[PDB]
Amino acid sequence: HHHHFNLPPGNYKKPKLLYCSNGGHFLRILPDGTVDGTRDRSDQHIQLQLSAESVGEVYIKSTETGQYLAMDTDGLLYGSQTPNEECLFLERLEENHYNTYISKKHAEKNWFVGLKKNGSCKRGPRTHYGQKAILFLPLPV
Repeated sequence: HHHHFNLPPGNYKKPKLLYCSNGGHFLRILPDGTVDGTRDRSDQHIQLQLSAESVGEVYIKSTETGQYLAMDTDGLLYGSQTPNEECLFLERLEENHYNTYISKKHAEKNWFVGLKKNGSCKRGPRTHYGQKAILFLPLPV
C-alpha cells in the first residue's frame, strides 16, 4: 500500500454528482471523451455511477454515456469506452470529510482526480496531498 485506508461513508446504490470544493464545479465527462468541470447542475454529463471493484477501489462511470473516467499515461483524465486498468481509482476519505480519488495505476506517484478553480481538470503530476483541487463531495442527483 502506498496510501492510507480511511474510507468514506456511503454506498454505490445510486448515482452521484462529484462536487469539487476548489471552484464549485461538478466533475463532467463529455460525450467526446473530454473531462472537465461545470457549475451547471442541470448538465446531463455530470451524473456518475460509482461501483466497487475491490474494497476501496472504484469505477466512475457516466450514466449518460456509459464512459468510464480514466487517467492516461501522461496524467490526463479522459472518458474510456471500456473499463481498463486506467479506470480504477482508490476512493478515500480526506480531511475526515471529503472523498479523494487516486489513480490506481499511478498510485505510487500520488496522482489524483482534481479540478481547478476555473473548472479545468488537473494533470496527475500537478496534484498532491493537501490540495483543495482533489477534494470532492458526492451529492445525490
